Amino acid sequence: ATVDRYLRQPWSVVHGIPMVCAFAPNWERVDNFQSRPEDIVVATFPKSGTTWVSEIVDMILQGGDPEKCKRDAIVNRVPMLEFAAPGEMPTGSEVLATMPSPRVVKSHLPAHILPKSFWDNGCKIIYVGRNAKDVAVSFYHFDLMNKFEQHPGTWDQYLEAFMAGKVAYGSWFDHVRGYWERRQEHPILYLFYEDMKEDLRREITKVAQFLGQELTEVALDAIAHHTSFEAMRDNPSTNYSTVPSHLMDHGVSPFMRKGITGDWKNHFTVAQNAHFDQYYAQKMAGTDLRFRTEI
Ligand SMILES: Nc1ncnc2c1ncn2[C@@H]1O[C@H](COP(=O)(O)O)[C@@H](OP(=O)(O)O)[C@H]1O
Repeated sequence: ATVDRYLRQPWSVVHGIPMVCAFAPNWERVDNFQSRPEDIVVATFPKSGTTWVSEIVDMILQGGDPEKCKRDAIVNRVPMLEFAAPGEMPTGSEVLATMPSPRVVKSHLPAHILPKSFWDNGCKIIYVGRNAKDVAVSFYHFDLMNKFEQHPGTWDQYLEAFMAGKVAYGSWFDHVRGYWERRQEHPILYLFYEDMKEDLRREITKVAQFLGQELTEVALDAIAHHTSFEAMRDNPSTNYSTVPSHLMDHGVSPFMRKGITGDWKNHFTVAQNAHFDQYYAQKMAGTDLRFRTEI
C-alpha cells in the first residue's frame, strides 16, 4: 500500500544516473554500504544475466548441491544491493547486513557509483555483459511487467530512450565499458551472456576458479544441468513466480522470457536495426570490448 505511490513513476536520478523511483530515496544507505572483503558482487546492466550468474554462484558455494539452492527464492538468497520498497519490505542493504559471509550481492549500478567500500575492500566482482540489442528487448518487456518501472510506452520510443541512456541505470554503453576498464585496478571476472549460452560448463568453470572453488566433474555437471534456461524457468526458486503480481505482472511478460541469444531479430525493425548499428559503431569506437549479437 505505502509502496504504491512509488510504483510506475518516472525515473529519479542518483549521481546523474536514472534510478528506479522506489530505490532512490534514502540513497545514503547505498553510498555508505559496508562491504566485507569476502563479498562476491554480481554486477550487470539490467537483463544481462544477473539471475543466471547469481544462481551459478550460489550453487558453487553450496558445493554443487541443487537442493541447497531451493531453500529460498533467488531474490532472497542474493539480495539486490540497491533494492527498496518503501513501507512494504526491508531494503536490500538491510537484508545484506544480516547475511553470513560469503555474501553474494547483486547490483546493476554502473562502476563509478557502486559503493566505494566495494572497491576499497577489493571485493571479487563478477560482471556479465550481454549484447545491447537483446538487452534492450529484454529490458523493454521487463518494464511492461515490472511495476517498479516507469511504463515504457511503445517499443520504438523505448528503444530511443535506451540508446540515449535514459532508462533505469543509464547508458548501456557506459555500463559495460565502465567495468571492462575498472578491471585494471580491481579483481573483476567479466563474463558474456552469449558465452554462457554457447558453452555453460566452460563459464561455470571460470566462475568457480575465480571464486577459488574446486568442483568435481559431478558437481559441475549438476550445476550445468540446473542452470539451463529450462531448469530455471520451471524452478520457482529462480523464475520469480513468487513475487506478488502487484509488483511483477507475470501475465504481461514472464521473467524467464525466451532466454536465447538473437531474439532482437524478432523485435528490431529493419530501420531500427540500421539506425542502432550506426549509433552503436559510433558509441563503441575506441574500445576492444566486443559483443556477439548471434551465436
Ligand atoms: N539460465 C538462463 N539461461 C538463459 N537465459 C537466462 C537464464 N536465466 C535467465 N535468463 C534470461 O536473462 C534475462 C534476465 O536477466 P537478469 O537476471 O539480469 O534480469 C532474461 O532474458 P530474456 O528476457 O531475453 O528471456 C532471462 O530469460
